[PDB]
Amino acid sequence: GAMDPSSPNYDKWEMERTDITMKHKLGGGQYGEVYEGVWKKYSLTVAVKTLKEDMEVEEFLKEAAVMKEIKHPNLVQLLGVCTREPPFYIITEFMTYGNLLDYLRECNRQEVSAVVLLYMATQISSAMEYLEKKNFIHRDLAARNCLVGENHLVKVADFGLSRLMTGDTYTAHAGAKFPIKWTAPESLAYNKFSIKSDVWAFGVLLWEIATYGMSPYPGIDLSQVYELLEKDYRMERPEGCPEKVYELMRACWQWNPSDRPSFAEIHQAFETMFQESSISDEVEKEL
Ligand SMILES: Cc1ccc(NC(=O)c2ccc(CN3CCN(C)CC3)cc2)cc1Nc1nccc(-c2cccnc2)n1
Ligand SMILES: O=C(Nc1ccc(OC(F)(F)F)cc1)c1cnc(N2CC[C@@H](O)C2)c(-c2cncnc2)c1
Ligand SMILES: [Cl-]
Repeated sequence: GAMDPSSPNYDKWEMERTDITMKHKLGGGQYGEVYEGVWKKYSLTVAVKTLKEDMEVEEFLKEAAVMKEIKHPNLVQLLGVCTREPPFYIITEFMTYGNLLDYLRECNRQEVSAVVLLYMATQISSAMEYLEKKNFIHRDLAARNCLVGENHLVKVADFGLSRLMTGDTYTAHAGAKFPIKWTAPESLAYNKFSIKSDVWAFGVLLWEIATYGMSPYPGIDLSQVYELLEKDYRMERPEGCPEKVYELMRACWQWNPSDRPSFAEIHQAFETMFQESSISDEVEKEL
């Protein structure tokens, strides 16, 4: 019996399907085959990713394998899998306040002050410093791919949104759907993805936080983004953004990937930046 520790077929991550009470599809279908679920014995709400009827079985099992290798307070936590027989499940913890992009756009601003936005950026930088140390690449870092929990807890996730999301967030490029405005120039021009191209996307994500979720490069056509960046254009400093924070965005957006800071340096910069000074005072001064 594969479920017993004695079994040489035992996998600690394999869970009993009957332990999960499957409820409705999450967020009106914005996540594809992801369902709200209840883990019986723990009376815990969970998020359950499944596969839609009938080659993507290998991508799904690869995601399950990657998730078993990663553990960080700011990375969505794997709780278990149902991969012995179809339908295949990936179970994670449910995050009360849902995705960060909608959260930023809908939040009460007296609550989600400059101090809270700084904490959210710092948490994301810690999750990314861990992925950098473990030699992983995210590939689609953005606010739409982060979740918000209790007490402004932020977790980085990866919802595989490219072929699910409606609108112009992701558009056709190199035979796939790219989020052009978050994509490092070497990723668009030379198909080069690395931790440094995640650094570039982090700079865009920082700008989303700094604007309460505004869409980047507003009013600029997607056909013009590469050319503008290649000619040294960069998004202007958001209104009220502290200069030290914008300096960090600009460092993320160096044309040469090798010139961008590592996530360890970005994380260290957030800790040091306001160790003595108040971000609240810097924002008030800027405004
Ligand atoms: C149910 C599930 C299944 C799998 C995943 N997976 C991930 O979030 C993830 C995170 C990091 C990696 C690391 N990886 C490194 C390699 N590169 C190329 C890709 C990323 C992989 C998968 C999340 C979830 N969780 C999830 N999914 C969709 C929506 C929600 C959700 C929505 C609202 C409230 N609470 C939770 N929660
Ligand atoms: O706090 C703010 N900015 C901030 C930036 C970085 C930062 O560091 C972190 F690391 F990124 F988190 C922390 C805070 C802030 C305050 N007031 C705003 N106001 C817009 C005009 C009035 O309404 C006040 C805006 C604004 C709103 N919409 C679009 N752009 C900017 C933003
Ligand atoms: Cl990887």
